[PDB]
Amino acid sequence: MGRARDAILDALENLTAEELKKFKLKLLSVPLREGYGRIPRGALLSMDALDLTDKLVSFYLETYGAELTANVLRDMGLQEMAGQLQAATHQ
Repeated sequence: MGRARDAILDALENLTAEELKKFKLKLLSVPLREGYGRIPRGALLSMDALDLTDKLVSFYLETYGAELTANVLRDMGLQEMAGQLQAATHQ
C-alpha cells in the first residue's frame, strides 16, 4: 500500500470516462524511458482504477508511479489533480 497507491486510486476515481479514455491512451502516448515497463493501451482499457493503481505502482515503484500518474495527467493538460496528486503522495 502507501500514499502513492491511495492517491493514484483517488485520482483515477476522480477521473471520468472521457478523462480515463484519454489517460489510458496518454499513458502509452508520451514515450517512456528505458528500464521501466509500458502498460499497453489494450491492457489499460481492460484495466480500471485500482487495477491500474496496483499495476502502475508494482510495475514501477510508489514514488515513480505517482510521479508518472501526475506527469501523464499533466501531459493531458490537467494541472489541478496533477499538483494535488503530487502533494497527496508527498506533501
